[PDB]
Amino acid sequence: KGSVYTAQSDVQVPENESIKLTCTYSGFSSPRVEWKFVQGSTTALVCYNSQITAPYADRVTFSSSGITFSSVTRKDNGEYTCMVSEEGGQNYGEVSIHLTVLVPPSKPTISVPSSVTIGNRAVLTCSEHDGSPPSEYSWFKDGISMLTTRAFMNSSFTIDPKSGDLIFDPVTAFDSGEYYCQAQNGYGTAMRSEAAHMDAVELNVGG
Ligand SMILES: [Mg+2]
Repeated sequence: KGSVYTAQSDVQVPENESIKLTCTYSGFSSPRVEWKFVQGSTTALVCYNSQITAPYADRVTFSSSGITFSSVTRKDNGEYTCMVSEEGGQNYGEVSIHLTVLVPPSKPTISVPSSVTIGNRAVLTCSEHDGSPPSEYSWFKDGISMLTTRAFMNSSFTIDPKSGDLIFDPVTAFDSGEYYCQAQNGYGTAMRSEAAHMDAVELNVGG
């Protein structure tokens, strides 16, 4: 019959740069090429009847071998599906391409409670929302990297690299110290946050 394929189904490209989403096909004579963009629940047509649609006409150019973006932004992340059909609908084929627009992580912020009551729970947060793909996190206490393997077994802590949560349950006097974190996503350079000190006392905090 007729096949439809792509050179790269997982495309990564820095923000603001040009990129061509390729879609090759063979076995067609009078093909109708269409493209759709899926992000979450939103479904938009980029190309209809071999023609770039209105909302994309200002930066997307059509060609029989794929669509070229003169520039992409983080808002373009998602999957693009190239749909090729022989005029009449007898022969059909399609191929999906996931686009990831690269953006290095921004300086993350941290939430470290100045005072916590020993025996209770304490969650220190670390995050940034600009990185693409999403950043992973790591923590430090008084300059020591908490995981390299734990920096010390003397604490009942847990760290979730994906959310960035540093969890102390229960918190002990030993957990008192200066903490800061860093975010990285394999692109650009890792960024560190500001440091913050946490004091662990014996009685209830907050009066
Ligand atoms: Mg913002």
